[PDB]
Amino acid sequence: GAMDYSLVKALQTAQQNFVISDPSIPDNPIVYASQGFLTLTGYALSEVLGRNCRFLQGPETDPKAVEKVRKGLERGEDTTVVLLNYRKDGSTFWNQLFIAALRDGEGNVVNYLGVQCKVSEDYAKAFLKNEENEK
Ligand SMILES: Cc1cc2c(cc1C)N(C[C@H](O)[C@H](O)[C@H](O)COP(=O)(O)O)C1=NC(=O)NC(=O)[C@@H]1C2
Ligand SMILES: [Cl-]
Ligand SMILES: [Mg+2]
Repeated sequence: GAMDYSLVKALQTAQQNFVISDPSIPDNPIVYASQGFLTLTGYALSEVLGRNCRFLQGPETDPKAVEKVRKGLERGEDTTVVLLNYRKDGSTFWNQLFIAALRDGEGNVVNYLGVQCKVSEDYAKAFLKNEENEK
């Protein structure tokens, strides 16, 4: 299960926000979310489970950031982005996402792990300016 991964245990001991998805199920839904993620977003665990995490996006989310995530998942790459997300009540926050594939012995992706850090507007600006300059 989700909490059997050693890196998940490690993340828990530091009270990180994270989610685990299951890409063997159509549309790669969330199958575990940590307490910090639930508090940050305003959803109960049961409500999150079964949703693709794109449910945190909304009209002011930059589709270019979302496309970077999509392509990373498609190309088998680790990906790090900052993008605007939305809580259950519609309020917004900047979310720094760190996503990686969890693989079996043969390279098959068996789950994805995504860590989330709420970041300040100032930090998001500077991150995104750096990303842009570095393109
Ligand atoms: C393990 C994992 C963790 C996250 C996420 C995905 C995975 C697989 N995503 C990214 C979305 O679920 C999704 O991959 C992106 O929106 C790109 O796919 P698209 O919507 O098909 O373009 C998230 N998008 C978000 O906007 N907010 C988040 O908190 C999650 C973290
Ligand atoms: Cl996805
Ligand atoms: Mg559910």
